[PDB]
Amino acid sequence: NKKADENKVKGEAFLTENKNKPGVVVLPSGLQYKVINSGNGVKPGKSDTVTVEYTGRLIDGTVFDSTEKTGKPATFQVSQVIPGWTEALQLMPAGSTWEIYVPSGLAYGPRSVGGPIGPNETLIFKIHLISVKK
Ligand SMILES: O=C1[C@@H]2CCC[C@H]([C@@H](CO)CN1Cc1ccccn1)N2S(=O)(=O)c1cc(Cl)cc(Cl)c1
Ligand code: NA
Ligand code: NA
Ligand code: NA
Repeated sequence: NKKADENKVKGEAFLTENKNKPGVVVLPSGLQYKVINSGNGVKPGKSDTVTVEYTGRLIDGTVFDSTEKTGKPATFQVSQVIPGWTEALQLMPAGSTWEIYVPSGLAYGPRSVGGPIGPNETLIFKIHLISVKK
């Protein structure tokens, strides 16, 4: 499928370029992140709930979801989101804003038929962790 190949090529090229940039931390899983603003709060565990502000975009800059201008943050259980978020959240002190770069395998994978997120899409998120509930 043409889109699956295109998205894989673009994502791999992005991650390969981004890993060299100052402030980009590359984890063993392949998840990448960059600290935008450091917070001093607790880090959530895998069973915790979090309140967050966030924006998700594709490599070409297209925003596909955001809490911005909605008037409310979003709430998630740490383990009930995509793996890249589950992993990233557990490293984030409350109060922090990070940009995370999620390889498609830690997001929706290669059979993501279509919709907002098609196959082999590497996803980029700005995540402001507001609070953690144990
Ligand atoms: O795991 C998630 C991730 C990470 C947390 C923020 C959002 C939530 C918004 O509810 C969606 N999920 C879980 C989810 C639930 C149902 C279907 C697909 N993904 N997403 S997302 O990647 O921005 C996203 C947002 C939207 Cl509108 C559609 C999709 Cl398919 C994915
Ligand atoms: Na693409
Ligand atoms: Na707002
Ligand atoms: Na912050």
